[PDB]
Amino acid sequence: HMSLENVAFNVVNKGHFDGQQGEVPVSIINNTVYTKVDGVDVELFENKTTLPVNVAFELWAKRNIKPVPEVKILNNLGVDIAANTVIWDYKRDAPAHISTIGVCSMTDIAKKPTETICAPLTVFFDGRVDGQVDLFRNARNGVLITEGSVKGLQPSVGPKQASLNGVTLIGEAVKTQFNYYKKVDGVVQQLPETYFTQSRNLQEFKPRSQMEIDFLELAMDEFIERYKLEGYAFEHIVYGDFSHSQLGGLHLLIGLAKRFKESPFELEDFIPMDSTVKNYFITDAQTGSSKCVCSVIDLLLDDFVEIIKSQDLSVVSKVVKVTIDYTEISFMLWCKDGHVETFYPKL
Amino acid sequence: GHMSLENVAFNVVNKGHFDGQQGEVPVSIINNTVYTKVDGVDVELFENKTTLPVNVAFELWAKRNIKPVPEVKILNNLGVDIAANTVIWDYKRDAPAHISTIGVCSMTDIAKKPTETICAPLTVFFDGRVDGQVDLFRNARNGVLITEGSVKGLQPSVGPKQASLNGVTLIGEAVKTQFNYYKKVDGVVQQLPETYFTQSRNLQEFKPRSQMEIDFLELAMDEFIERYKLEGYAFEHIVYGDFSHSQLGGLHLLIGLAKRFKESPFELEDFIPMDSTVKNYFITDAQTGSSKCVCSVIDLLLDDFVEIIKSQDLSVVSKVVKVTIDYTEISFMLWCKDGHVETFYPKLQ
Amino acid sequence: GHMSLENVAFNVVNKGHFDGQQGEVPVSIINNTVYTKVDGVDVELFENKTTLPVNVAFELWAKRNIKPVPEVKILNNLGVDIAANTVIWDYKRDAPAHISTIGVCSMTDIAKKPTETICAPLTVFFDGRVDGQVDLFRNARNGVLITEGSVKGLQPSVGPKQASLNGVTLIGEAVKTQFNYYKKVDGVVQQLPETYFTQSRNLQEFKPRSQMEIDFLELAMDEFIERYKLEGYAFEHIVYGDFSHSQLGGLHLLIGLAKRFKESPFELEDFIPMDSTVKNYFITDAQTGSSKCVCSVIDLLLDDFVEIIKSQDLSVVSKVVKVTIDYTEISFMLWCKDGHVETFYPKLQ
Amino acid sequence: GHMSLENVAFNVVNKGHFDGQQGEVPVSIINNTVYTKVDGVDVELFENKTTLPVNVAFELWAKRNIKPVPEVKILNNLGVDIAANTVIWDYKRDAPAHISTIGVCSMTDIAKKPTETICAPLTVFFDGRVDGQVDLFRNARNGVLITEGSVKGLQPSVGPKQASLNGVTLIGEAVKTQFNYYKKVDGVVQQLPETYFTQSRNLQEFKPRSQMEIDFLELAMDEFIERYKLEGYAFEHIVYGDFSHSQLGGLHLLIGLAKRFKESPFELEDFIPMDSTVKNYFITDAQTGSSKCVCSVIDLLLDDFVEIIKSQDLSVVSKVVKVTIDYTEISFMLWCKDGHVETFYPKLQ
Amino acid sequence: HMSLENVAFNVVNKGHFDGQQGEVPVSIINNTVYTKVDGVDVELFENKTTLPVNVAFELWAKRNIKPVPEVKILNNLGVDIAANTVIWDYKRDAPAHISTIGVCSMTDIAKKPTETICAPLTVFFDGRVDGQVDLFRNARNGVLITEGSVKGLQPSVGPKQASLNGVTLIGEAVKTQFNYYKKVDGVVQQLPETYFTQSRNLQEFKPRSQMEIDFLELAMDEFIERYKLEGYAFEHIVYGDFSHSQLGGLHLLIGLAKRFKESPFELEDFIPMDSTVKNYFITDAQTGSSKCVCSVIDLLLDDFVEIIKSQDLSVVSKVVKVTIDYTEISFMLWCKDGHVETFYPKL
Repeated sequence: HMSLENVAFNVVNKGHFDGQQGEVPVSIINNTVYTKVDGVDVELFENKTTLPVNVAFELWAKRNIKPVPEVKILNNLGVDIAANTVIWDYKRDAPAHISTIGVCSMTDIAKKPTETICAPLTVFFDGRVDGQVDLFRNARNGVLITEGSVKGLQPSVGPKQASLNGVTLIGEAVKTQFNYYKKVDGVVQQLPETYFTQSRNLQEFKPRSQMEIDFLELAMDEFIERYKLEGYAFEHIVYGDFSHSQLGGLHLLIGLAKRFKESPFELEDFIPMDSTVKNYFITDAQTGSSKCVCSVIDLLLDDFVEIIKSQDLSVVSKVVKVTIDYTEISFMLWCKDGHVETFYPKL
Repeated sequence: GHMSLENVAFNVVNKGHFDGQQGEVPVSIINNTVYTKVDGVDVELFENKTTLPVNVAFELWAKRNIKPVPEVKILNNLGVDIAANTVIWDYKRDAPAHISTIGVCSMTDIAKKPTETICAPLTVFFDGRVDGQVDLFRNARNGVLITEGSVKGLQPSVGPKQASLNGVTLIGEAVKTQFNYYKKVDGVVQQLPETYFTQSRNLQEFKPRSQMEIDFLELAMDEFIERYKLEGYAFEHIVYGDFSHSQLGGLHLLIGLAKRFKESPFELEDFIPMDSTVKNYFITDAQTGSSKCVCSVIDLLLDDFVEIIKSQDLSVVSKVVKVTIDYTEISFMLWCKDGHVETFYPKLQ
Repeated sequence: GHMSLENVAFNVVNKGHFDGQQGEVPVSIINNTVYTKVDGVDVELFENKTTLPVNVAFELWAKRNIKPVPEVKILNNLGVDIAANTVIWDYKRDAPAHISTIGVCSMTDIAKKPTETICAPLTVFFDGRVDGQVDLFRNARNGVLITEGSVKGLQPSVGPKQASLNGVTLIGEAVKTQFNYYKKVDGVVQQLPETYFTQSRNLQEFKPRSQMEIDFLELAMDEFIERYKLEGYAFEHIVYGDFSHSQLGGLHLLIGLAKRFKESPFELEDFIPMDSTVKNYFITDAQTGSSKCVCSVIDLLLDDFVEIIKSQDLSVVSKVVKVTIDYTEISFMLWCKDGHVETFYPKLQ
Repeated sequence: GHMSLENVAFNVVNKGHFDGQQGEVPVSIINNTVYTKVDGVDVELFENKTTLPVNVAFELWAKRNIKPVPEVKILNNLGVDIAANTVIWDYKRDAPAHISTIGVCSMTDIAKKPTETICAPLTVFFDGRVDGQVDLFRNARNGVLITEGSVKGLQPSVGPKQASLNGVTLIGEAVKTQFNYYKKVDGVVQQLPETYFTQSRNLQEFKPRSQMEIDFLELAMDEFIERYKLEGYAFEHIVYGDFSHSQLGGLHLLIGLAKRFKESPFELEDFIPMDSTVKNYFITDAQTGSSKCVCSVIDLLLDDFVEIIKSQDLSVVSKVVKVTIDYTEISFMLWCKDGHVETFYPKLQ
Repeated sequence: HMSLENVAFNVVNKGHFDGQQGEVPVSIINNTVYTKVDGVDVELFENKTTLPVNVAFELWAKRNIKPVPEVKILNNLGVDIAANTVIWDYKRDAPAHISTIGVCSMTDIAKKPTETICAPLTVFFDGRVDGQVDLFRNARNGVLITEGSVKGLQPSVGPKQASLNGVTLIGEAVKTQFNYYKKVDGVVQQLPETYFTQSRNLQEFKPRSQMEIDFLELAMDEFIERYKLEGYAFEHIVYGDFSHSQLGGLHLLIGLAKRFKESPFELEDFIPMDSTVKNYFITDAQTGSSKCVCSVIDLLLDDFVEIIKSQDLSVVSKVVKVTIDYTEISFMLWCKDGHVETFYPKL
């Protein structure tokens, strides 16, 4: 009893698919799903995916409405597919994964994750659901999240924030802090010690330390003196250089915020997807200094200080690696006669 | 009572039409086309050519009437607005005959039963072969009924010998395709008039139905005219046609086209593709290059055309002649000269 | 290694398919259609009927296999999931036989070589005519192989005489279309069973391949039955067909349709358009008006149908008879009465 | 001067094309299709296959030239860029021959009259049958003219016997389809060369136009060659064709295809669907299975092919032979061996 | 080596077409271009033009990323086509010109602007690029911009502002002030003395003189007295009249701004394109006074005073012409018994 009209009925009553019986009339016209509420057609869903309109409509309706790891985390961890649920990517307005397991006839490749076709794929098990922890144990390749300890297994503490229906938040009414585990070809693997990005937005930026509360509030020369940040080129890397045609540095999201409140600018996101590191096409509207590819990361300023202060400045050029969001990121460090010249994510 | 897209498809894949059987199969909508997955591969089931949503039309098509039914031109002539508890599929247009329904499909329905108030001013088509439809006609304000026999209390009007069975026009033997017709208007039953019927035939597969037609096709021009004493009626112009000048002369009878088509083929464009008593074509003869943009063509049994043309007054020079055909008046234009006929064609709409 | 849309088009415009030649031409994508500009004017190259992106399908079509290849029904029967370093184009559906590829197209590929791990659980089709594919079969877990001759160490199973060459089904003379077949499952080679093959013929251009068929077409009903002593087997019902009632009786053999089609044409709707051993049609006879919604039709050589029907037990009243055809078991339903056969048809899926 | 979508439709529904009559009818645009409402029901009028907006193309189609006009290949060969106060509809592509217009349609027009400055560098097609167009040619920088007779002061070049009348290629009797041609370049009138013309015929309805062709079709191979003393010229290879190997040998003359098509049918794919002097097809013979991806085919009167082949020098082993056909040079490739001809085909573009 | 996949590759790496070699896989589905970044389809471009999806996609990618004259300026000057570049119209999301020269096979009408087909067309040459100045000299019809003097030619100073990737700005890091030149049928032409519009937006309006800083900050009666603006009907023309159903006047963009900060309203731009003079369908949400066609111009208030104070008020009705953005604009002046009644752009 899985039909288009049944999906719609649920959506119109429960706001998502909740397995309730009933039907309502539906009109499919050019990538849009309508229904008839009191004699008039009403838009329910507009397909932006690369899937058929009615397939996507179903998948959207069956999405996971609980806190779940951000898609960038899942990708970094190399997740190919999810197990008995749908992770909706709100940045792209589409599924995170194009194939499913026990969700939708059209997209499914298997009913249960124990089937043989799943072996070479990295499956995401949600430990909050009953008997999923067991399934991980039996699987060849996989990833697990839990809210507490699982006996026999060494945990790796995940990031404080997570996604709840497209909103990134640090919960109090709900737990958004997960333990992570991973397996590869049968063997459990020790995940590395890592930094996490803070997943913040330019229009609603918030500080999370004293050092950041300072950065925003104080002058340039005033900030650098206190924290003894001479020679590290925070003027170039963080604040940015708007004097020439080519925009200099500006690789930290906190630097953009500070600039945005004083003088607004244009940002084009020419690869719209969730990454640890984002490239933007920026054009400053006060001066007219622009840059086509501006690699931007959002670390807590405290962490950026820690990273930059632990490097040796003797050499002229060096590829510096740093584990962030469970992946190695390569920076490029140029120095000159003791001091730092520039330090950015290598493209 | 659970009606879904997947259920319609299931029926279609198993019974070849909607037969009210339970079950489901997976379905993909892309553009104006409906697919289903039969052993791992997507298979085209339906391509929407209507002006309705793809999934609405798909349902309506599936629920079509698969029995003999009057040809759409007959229904239109009789002024039918809507059908009662069924779908009449127009195969010439690849779409429903009527955009609204009664007790068939949620999206298109205006009413459950034809006794509802919204139906009163509409001319409803009742099928008397289905149980208790005859009663419904009796209670209706405006309507049309067909039956296979007598209905006590009512005067019948014998319909045409042919009908449609899944888009095929045929005179049945396994099945009865000859109907009695009845009509009501504002509560009063109406006497339908005495009428001629068109023969609903095609150019590629034309068949004669009388001795006179078997002759026409088989014999020469001068040989046909002498026998049946058809001098002065201008069959050379009206039927055989005149391909000597740039403008194609006459050729208004479908039997005339057939005869020409066997000897030398030509191009016909049907620039208004619909079912009607009189058809206009854009014709271009490929032997000579004589053409005509609007060529009004009717298909009457040749015997009937003789009857019509021989019952007219030839003294006057021009008059508008009316003739009841397929239950509607058709206006012809008759020119004569010094006793004989000059030309006789359907007057352009 | 530089694969682009414009490069595909260039090849298509010059070689008629993708032949790995370098060069480019300008291309316009509008709706589901690919145009190119040949001397100032846009020219249609391809119209997408698949469920894939227009430019993905366009590429895949261009890279299709232009040699004789097994008919898709054979591949499906044998449970083939994917092809190895080529594209098998399904001309009945106007789309690929398989949605995923190996070493053909970036968008659809799941793997470069069939030895990759993701391929293990899938049944791969290797073409033995290409170099070193025979070896790859030997190393594979699940697979199917075709050859033109012997492979040392392996027991062959002779395939059917006909095959597909760019959508045309033919028994070759310039080229060999008869293949040896081999199959493996979970590492173990498997003995394919003794089987009948369908003849893959069309209604408009039917050809006989035995004396018995040359007779069937040419002779009368009572004249055919007496000679071959075919009384009691109900060839009148099963093959010739019964058009006396509303429901069309029998007519389950493609040779029976042909014979009827020459004498009086009819309508056939193929409401599940795909390649399969058994086809269901929605048929409407245009002479009588006898119809049937689901008419299961198979095309066996008449000689084989006699063989099958004559080897059954007639004492019982009803049983499910199985027969291996195109490498798959097909279930028929056999009713008998007081010695003779009543009816014998493919049991509806 | 009031030009609207509804007005175009009105004309189309009444006159079958745009005839400048006033009036309107209601219109529905859905996808790439134009509907109108004739007695309560929507009716398809036009399906857009061009690269232009649906309503722009709809107008342009309606305003097409319905008289005999040169075939598009002739116009292209002569290097015509644009037409003057009319629309030449290309029926092979289902679209205009030229994307821009002069004094026809607001959206596509670049100029009102051909004397405007923007037209100077473009080669304009003037129709001399329309009043005062002959004068316009005289004043133009670059152009082409057709007439039915003499224009005083100018040297004529006799065109081909056939032309297009609403997509039908024919040699007229009701109408004159033989034109005189003239051409100008940068102000100077130019002498067109002596040329052969292709016969523009189809495979399904091929007709002979000489005694030599009537013979070719009717007689055996060895019987035809002996009479006309055609030994050593390799008509076995070039015309009849060689179906013994996998690669199809020769078959470059359209009369050769016809002869083969009557005896055993085959598949032809026209992978570049356009009007041109030389056509490339993807052919697959269904009797043997001999195929060829790119088969260059021309349709000359057999008499002319004999003339061309008999006027060449046979001493050398290989040379590029040029021949003026449809007002353009076509390059053939001639191989010979020890006196006789080996092969002779159009050199691949 | 110009292909769809190559265009995409550049876009994914350089943020625009920069002539770098390489390829990435691409999916075309309904007026949208996707690419596959780490196993998932990502929207790159959505076609809003009247051109084929893949043609427009290429043209967009090859756009000019330097300061260029605003499209209204180009149109006023009668420019038909650009020379070896693409001017992207950000207001319409489409090319300014439908044909090109030496940019894209599908749209090109010629390789070089010296070809004969170009003669009757008004070509835009960019003097900053090498040897374009020469090409202007040889051309029949054209327009040139430079940053300095060209020997032999009389300059006409252009407006202070210009477009940089859709942002209108007065530059400091970059020069947005151009000299203009024009030719017609071989003869060089003297461009007239003109006013320029200020190209400002309602949500981010900024004053550029003392007189404007006053207007915004002060009361109505307070502003009129100081600058001696009695009898000129600034109450009607600038501030606006919201007392009746029909909205009275309000033809200056500075008047809208002042109203918008106090009480917001609806503006429908029923002809969305760049013009010197804009028509809006306005509905004031405080009173309900509306108007279907409200002709609005943005002049520096100082210039509007200058224009209005130089007219003779004796007559009752007069068509007043004023050269703005290199074009004549017709105003309608009604007077009564000495004073002005109304003064608006004539429709």
